[PDB]
Amino acid sequence: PLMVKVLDAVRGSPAINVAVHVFRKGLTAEEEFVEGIYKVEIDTKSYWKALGISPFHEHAEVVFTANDSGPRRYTIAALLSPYSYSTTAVVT
Amino acid sequence: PLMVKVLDAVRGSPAINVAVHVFRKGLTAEEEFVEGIYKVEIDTKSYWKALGISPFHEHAEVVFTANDSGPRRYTIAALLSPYSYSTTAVVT
Amino acid sequence: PLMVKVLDAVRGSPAINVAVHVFRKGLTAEEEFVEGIYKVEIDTKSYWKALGISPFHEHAEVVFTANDSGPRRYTIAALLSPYSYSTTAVVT
Amino acid sequence: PLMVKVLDAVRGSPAINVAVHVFRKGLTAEEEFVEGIYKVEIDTKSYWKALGISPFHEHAEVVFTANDSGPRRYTIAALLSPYSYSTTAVVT
Amino acid sequence: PLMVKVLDAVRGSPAINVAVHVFRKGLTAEEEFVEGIYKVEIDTKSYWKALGISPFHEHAEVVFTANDSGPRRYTIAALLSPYSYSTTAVVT
Repeated sequence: PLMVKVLDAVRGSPAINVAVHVFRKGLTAEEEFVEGIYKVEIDTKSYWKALGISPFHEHAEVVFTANDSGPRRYTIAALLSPYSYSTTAVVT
Repeated sequence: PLMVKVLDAVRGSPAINVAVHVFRKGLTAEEEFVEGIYKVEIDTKSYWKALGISPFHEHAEVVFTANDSGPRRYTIAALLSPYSYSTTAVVT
Repeated sequence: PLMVKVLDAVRGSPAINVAVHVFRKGLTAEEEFVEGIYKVEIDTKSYWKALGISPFHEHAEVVFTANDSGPRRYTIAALLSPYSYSTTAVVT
Repeated sequence: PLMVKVLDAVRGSPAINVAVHVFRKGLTAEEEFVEGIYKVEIDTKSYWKALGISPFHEHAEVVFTANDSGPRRYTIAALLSPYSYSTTAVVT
Repeated sequence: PLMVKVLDAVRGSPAINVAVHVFRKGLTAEEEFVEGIYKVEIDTKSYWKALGISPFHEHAEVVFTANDSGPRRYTIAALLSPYSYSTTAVVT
């Protein structure tokens, strides 16, 4: 007998993030996984990935240049952070 | 007997994010997975992915230039953060 | 006997996001998955993907230029964050 | 016997988002999946995808230029965030 | 015996979004899927997709230019966020 109890009795206004998982039992291959339940990606860059089988096989001339240079601003308050009876403010 | 209880009794106005999962039992291949239940992607860039089988096989001349340079502004409050009896404000 | 209970008894005005999943048992191939139950994509860019079998096979001359440079502004409050008895405001 | 109960008894005006799933048992191929139950896509750009079998096979001259540079403004309050007994305002 | 109960007893004016799914058992091919139950697409752009079998096979000269640069403004309140006993306002 497998028995799981999470947050059986709750009272008084909480702020919660819950994730419960119960289990009982070519270039890239993956099998029966769980990925990115709570994931935050910001300013993620990928350039070349899995081009293919035998690319640029013979006599290839490649010039690769990656320029990542710009005025960018990211302002975040309370990222993945639950709060209660509090105050959050962003002033510019 | 498999028995799961989540948040059996609740009272008093909570703010919740719930995710419950129960289980019982070529270039890219994937099998019977679970992905991105709570996912936030911001400013995500991908340039070249899985072009194909045998690209640019012979005598290929490629000039690759990636410029990512611009005035961009992102302002976020309470990202994936539930709140209760609180105050959230963004002032510019 | 498989038995799942989520939020059996609730009272007092909560704000909830619920996701319950129960289970019992060429370039890209995928099988019997679950994807993007709660997904937020903002400013997502993809340029070249899965062009095909044998592209640019012989004597290909390619000039690739990617310019991503512009005045853009994103303002968001309470992204994927349920709230109760609170205050949310965006002032510009 | 498979038995699932979600939100058995509810009282007092909640604000909820519910998603319940129960299960019992060439370039791109997909099989018996579930995708994008709650998905929000904003400013999503795709340029080249699945052009076909053997494109630009011989003696192809391609000039590719992507300019994404313009004054754009996105203002959102309470994205995928249910609220109750609260206040939401966007003032410009 | 498969038995599913969602929101058995409800009282007191809630605001809900419900999605219940129960199951028991060439370039692109798809099979017996479920897609986009609650999907919001804003400012989505696609340029070239599935052109066909063997396009631009021989001696093709292509100039591709994509300009996305204009004054555009999007203002949204309560996107996919049910509310109750609250106040929502957009003032410009």
